[PDB]
Amino acid sequence: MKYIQTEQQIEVPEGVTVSIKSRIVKVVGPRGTLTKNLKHIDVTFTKVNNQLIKVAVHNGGRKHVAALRTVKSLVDNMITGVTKGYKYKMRYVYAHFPINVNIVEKDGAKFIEVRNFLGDKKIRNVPVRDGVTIEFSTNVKDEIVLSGNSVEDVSQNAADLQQICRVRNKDIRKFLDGIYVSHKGFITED
RNA sequence: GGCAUUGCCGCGAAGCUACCAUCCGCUGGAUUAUGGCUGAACGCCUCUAAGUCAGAAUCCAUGCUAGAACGCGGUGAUUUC
Ligand SMILES: [Mg+2]
Ligand SMILES: [Mg+2]
Ligand SMILES: [Mg+2]
Ligand SMILES: [Mg+2]
Ligand SMILES: [Mg+2]
Ligand SMILES: [Mg+2]
Ligand SMILES: [Mg+2]
Ligand SMILES: [Mg+2]
Ligand SMILES: [Mg+2]
Ligand SMILES: [Mg+2]
Repeated sequence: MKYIQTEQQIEVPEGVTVSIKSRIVKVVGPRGTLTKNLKHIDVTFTKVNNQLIKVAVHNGGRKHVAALRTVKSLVDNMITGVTKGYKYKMRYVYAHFPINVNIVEKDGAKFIEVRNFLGDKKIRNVPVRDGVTIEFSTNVKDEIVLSGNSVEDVSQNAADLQQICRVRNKDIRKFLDGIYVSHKGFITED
C-alpha cells in the first residue's frame, strides 16, 4: 500500500552500547559483544536518547515493512543475548539404548559426540559453534545445556544436535528417540 | 633334401591375446526434495517474507583424456673466411 513511514522501537538498557554504522550493528554489553550485518534490509536507524533507537522504513511495501519488525527483533535479540545471555536446554529421549553424549576434542575443534543412538556403532559428531558453551546438567537427568551470547548460534547448535539424532527407516511416532529442545531461556534471568 | 597350393601329427619360444589371465578405477564444494534455526507479516504462530543450517546416485570442481593445427609462456642455439 506503500506506507509513508513505519517505525519500530529498539530499547537499549544500561551498560549496553549499540553502535550502528551503515547497517552494521555492534552491541556491547556486560556479557561480551555481538555484531550483525543488516545490509540486506534497507532501513534507517536513528538514536533518540541513548536508551532508545528508532528503526524506520520510508515508502515501504508490505514485504518491506514486514522486515522492519524482524530487524527490531534481531537487534533486541542481540541486546538480550549480551545482557541476559541465551540458554537452550535439551533432553535425551530414548526407549532402550541409552544415548551417550560427550564433548570431544578433535584437532582443536570441540565436537559433541553421540554414541549408542539406537544402538548405532556410528559416532554422531556435532561441532560446537564459537560462543556456544556446552555443559551437562548435574541433578537433571540426561540434559545438555547450550549457552552463549548469540540466539542464532545457540539455537542452531541445539538444532544441529537434534537433527543429527533423526531416526531412519522407522515409524518416528513410536521411535521417539533423539535429543530435543525442552527449554529456551536466558542465563541470568529471574 | 624336393613336392603334397602351410602335407599331416606332437611339443613349441617370441609376439598378439582372454572376466579364459592379472592389476587398477580419486575426494572436495554447491544444491534439489526434505527436515530445521532465527523471525516478522498477522503483538500469537510460522523453515521464509529478509537472513540462515543440514542435505540426493544430482551439479560444479579435484582427478582423468585431447590441447585452440589463427590461444599463451619460459628457455637453448642461432649460419662469412
Ligand atoms: Mg518398516
Ligand atoms: Mg596339383
Ligand atoms: Mg614339406
Ligand atoms: Mg574387464
Ligand atoms: Mg520461531
Ligand atoms: Mg527450503
Ligand atoms: Mg529466504
Ligand atoms: Mg549449506
Ligand atoms: Mg579435492
Ligand atoms: Mg597448440
